[PDB]
Amino acid sequence: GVPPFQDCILSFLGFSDEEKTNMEEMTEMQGGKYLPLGDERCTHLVVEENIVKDLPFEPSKKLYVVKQEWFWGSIQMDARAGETMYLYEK
Amino acid sequence: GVPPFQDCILSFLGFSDEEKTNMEEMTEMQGGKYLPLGDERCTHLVVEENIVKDLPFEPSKKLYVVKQEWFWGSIQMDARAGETMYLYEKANTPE
Repeated sequence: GVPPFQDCILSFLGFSDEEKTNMEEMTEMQGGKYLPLGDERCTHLVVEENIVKDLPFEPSKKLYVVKQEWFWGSIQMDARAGETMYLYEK
Repeated sequence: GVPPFQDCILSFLGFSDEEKTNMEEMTEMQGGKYLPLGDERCTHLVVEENIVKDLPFEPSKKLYVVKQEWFWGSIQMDARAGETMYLYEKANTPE
């Protein structure tokens, strides 16, 4: 079908380099792309909300800034989860 | 005299990529090296304490976890600033 991250360009904040590498590799497995934190091309920023209290750049209007659950939830469901149910706050 | 980051391997948490690459370039200009976040070989982790409130890994007993002002403070001082003076709020000093 449509892989979970088709046409998504992800980025990550709040993860160790080992964790981020794992999530980048999983992103590609699941049909998406990834770019560095703050890249204006990104469609999504996935945050470890237990670590992050603010963002180090001003998001574009298109950017979905989502809690980690959106990422692993999309993979579990084999479908892009609705971002609006998982927005990062504060 | 001695470069401010001589013998230091830095790493960064709480920065955009743009900021991180600027800091990496500056680290090398000031005589240090850098490695990825959480690498056991790092001597220092520089934290943007307004962006993060915890770390995504357990530091080694040797690691200096410092707030951002240690980095820029060192450059201004033209010397390696005190890692205890600029200790990150939720770190202890090395053991």
